[PDB]
Amino acid sequence: LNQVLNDNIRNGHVVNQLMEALMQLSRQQFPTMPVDYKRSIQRGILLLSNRLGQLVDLTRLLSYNYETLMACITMNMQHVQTLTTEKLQLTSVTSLCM
Amino acid sequence: TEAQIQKMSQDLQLEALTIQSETQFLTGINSQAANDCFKTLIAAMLSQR
Amino acid sequence: ESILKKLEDIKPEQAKKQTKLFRIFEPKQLPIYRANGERELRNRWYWKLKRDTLPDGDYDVREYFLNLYDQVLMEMPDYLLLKDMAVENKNSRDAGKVVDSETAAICDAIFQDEETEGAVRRFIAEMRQRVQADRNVVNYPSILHPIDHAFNEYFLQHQLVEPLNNDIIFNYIPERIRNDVNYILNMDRNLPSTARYIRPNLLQDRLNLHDNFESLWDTITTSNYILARSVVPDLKELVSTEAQIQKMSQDLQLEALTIQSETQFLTGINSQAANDCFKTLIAAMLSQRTMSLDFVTTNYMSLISGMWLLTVIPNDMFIRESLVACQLAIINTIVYPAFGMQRMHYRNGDPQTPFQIAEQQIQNFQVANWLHFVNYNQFRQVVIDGVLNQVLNDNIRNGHVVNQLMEALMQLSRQQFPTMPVDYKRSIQRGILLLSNRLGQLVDLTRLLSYNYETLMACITMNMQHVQTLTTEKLQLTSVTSLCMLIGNATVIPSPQTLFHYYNVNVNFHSNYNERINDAVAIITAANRLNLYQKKMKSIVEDFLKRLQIFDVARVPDDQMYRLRDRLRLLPVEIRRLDIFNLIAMNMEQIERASDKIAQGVIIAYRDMQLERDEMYGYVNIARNLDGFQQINLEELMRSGDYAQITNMLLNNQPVALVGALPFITDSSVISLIAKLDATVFAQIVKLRKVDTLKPILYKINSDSNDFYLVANYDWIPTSTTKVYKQVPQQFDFRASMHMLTSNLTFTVYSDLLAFVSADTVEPINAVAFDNMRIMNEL
Repeated sequence: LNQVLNDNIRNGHVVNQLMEALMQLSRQQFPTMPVDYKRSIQRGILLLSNRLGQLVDLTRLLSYNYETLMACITMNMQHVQTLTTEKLQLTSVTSLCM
Repeated sequence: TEAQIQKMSQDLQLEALTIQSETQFLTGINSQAANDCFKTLIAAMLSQR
Repeated sequence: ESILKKLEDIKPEQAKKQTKLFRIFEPKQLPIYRANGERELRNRWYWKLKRDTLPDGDYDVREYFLNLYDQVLMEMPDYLLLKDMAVENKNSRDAGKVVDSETAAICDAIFQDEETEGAVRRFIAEMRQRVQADRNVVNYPSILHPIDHAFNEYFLQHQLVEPLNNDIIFNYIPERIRNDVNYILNMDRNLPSTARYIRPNLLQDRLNLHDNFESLWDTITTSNYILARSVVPDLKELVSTEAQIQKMSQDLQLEALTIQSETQFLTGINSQAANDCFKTLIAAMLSQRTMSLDFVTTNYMSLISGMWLLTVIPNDMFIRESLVACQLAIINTIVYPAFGMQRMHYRNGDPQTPFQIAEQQIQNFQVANWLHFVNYNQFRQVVIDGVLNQVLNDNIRNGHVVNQLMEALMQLSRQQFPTMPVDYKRSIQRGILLLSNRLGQLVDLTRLLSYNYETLMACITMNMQHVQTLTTEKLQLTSVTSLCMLIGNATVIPSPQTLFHYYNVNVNFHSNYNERINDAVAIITAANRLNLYQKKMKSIVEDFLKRLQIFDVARVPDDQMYRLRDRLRLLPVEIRRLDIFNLIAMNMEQIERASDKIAQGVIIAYRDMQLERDEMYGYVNIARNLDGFQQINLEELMRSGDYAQITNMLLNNQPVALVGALPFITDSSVISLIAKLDATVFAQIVKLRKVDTLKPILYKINSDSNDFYLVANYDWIPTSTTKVYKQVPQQFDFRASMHMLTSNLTFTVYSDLLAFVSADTVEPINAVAFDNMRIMNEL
């Protein structure tokens, strides 16, 4: 028994919607927001939305390395919430994306 | 990463109102964050942790 | 200075003239053989390649014709004089000329040849040029291969020359300098009928770098800004600083014991910041680069001169953070204490600026319709001469807008301040006084500022796109007061020598910008078309930005190079680089096939197949087609590498035709054929699973290079097991390889067309604005 995901993550096709949605709000005039802090956050989204072809291929590689290495699993992939937890920092994700 | 922090620090300006202004950028490492996030995401999903 | 050096020294172009002919093939003579392999007593000339560097793999050949494509583009002549290459014909009845030193070397090697027939030598004596002196046309004989002649016929007929006279030099300058009655030109030469030039490429922006290329557009608006500051004229005959501060202190009546907000009015009134504000306001509006604004709110004179700055210049030139903070302090200090209203109580992030929620509260007609003019003041985008210029209001360039201004300031001096002390009323209506004393010198300064903006944008050849800049140049506000208080009398206009020089640095950059785009769209199209799938195109677009000298490539990330790619790929290839490729792609088969040290396939059939006879080899295993056999693509085999279908066919000895470019060896003996040796070289594929080692064997069995050739008197016709896939060379017909080349006899090429025009100007007292009145007509 193994745990797998959709088709749209196995190719990079879902990132074509994350583009549109992030790009959509990169023009939201942001009412009540100060224009100083408004322009800094609308340009920080276009740091990421302008990288479409490199994130479509990144999630295309991440799904393949997960797919290939789970052929060599013998026990079941039983899913349950672990008592302790391995910790992620989102600084490492921004370093992966850019 | 020397030409990547350079584009990021000038595309969003770092004099606006913020208090960090250098504590925003800890993504300068590549073989120690982008490498150690790519290993974290796949090994946590293969082990279901 | 650093970067204006990088912007000034962009040389115009270099006009190439061809000095050779671009040939690929050339004749070689070699032995010929009989029907049975016996040597003849003669020789024969055949077409061979000049140099052979055809690689081994199939993928390595298609990227060799991309090298050949860029080799032709570095040799395309812009013009071509034909009488420069012509050399002697040694054997002519009238001692004629022949177009090449190599074509003359071919004629001198066939004529003194002994095996040459009679009427070939008679045809050599007749090859002679002619001159049509009235039509400026000459013709020379030539000897070229049909592929080589296709490249030379294209270089003759498609070249970039165009006739020049005096009249084209008049129409090279922009129209709005020919219109202006302040400028007078003449010239001294009469150009002949044989004078040519090359017109530059002035197509507009096809990449549209202002949309998403924000860090690239920011570097461009910086370089156009620093160029424009060195063109804006220096101010003359300002009022003396000593004579102005002394008068300005008499109207304030500065006391020594009372501490006042009036001594702040004497800050930053030098003459150096006078022509600083004059250069910044014009160059930021020529390069469309956003200004930024600061002050100290204690200085009330900065707020008075900030009213005039927001009058004359549209408010899309400033960032909102500095505009709204500046114009809030105008309203809470000057306008709102006049009518007894409260403070503004303004929110950061209001959708409306403080002038917009002030025109609906104030009941004075003369103040509020000036507040409405500043609100809805912007440019007008009009395409003037194919170039998107941005024109001001007609009331601004008139200078009439200062009259709408001063009607509002005279109302504020009449208003009593009910909730404020008498000191505060006395202190505000002095800053009105200091400005109202110079009524005539503001109408003049507005008419002078707008004429220098009209004239300098006659020389801009790119679209003035109004996009707000990332980095936003800084502007003082105590330097605006220093411009208003000491502007004086002297009208200054741009000299024609500067005006002719600002135009050429815009053309030399823009024509550089278009030629580089046409360079890279040729290579990126031709690499997706010759099936180069292992090629990474960062280095093509990296060299695109090296040669546009403005940018720094070492701090450009990888995304913008592969995003610039996907936008530059949609552009059509222009007509001159595309027609070269349709000669490369058409004769792509003929050039690869006409070479030795390569073969285009191997046939493995397990029958006894007869050796073909040729005239130049004697006997061969050459097979000219792949008919009745199965094909195995070697390149697709090298890519995946399964080796399952090729191990099957080679163990069960089924007939196979392997397809792909392959190096061979030449073996000339019969005993190496009687011992069935060619079937040996294929067992290495089963042992080691690689096919790059594979090297087939080509037999030639003549009488000469055969060691003995004696066995071939037994009435035996030779027979092999495997063949190759290759074609046989073409003979050299001397008569049919002759062509005649057409060109002009003499012309001359000129560049820098503005070297012939001398231009003076009217004396600056008598300069005339657009409404046929004067600039600065005040006494």
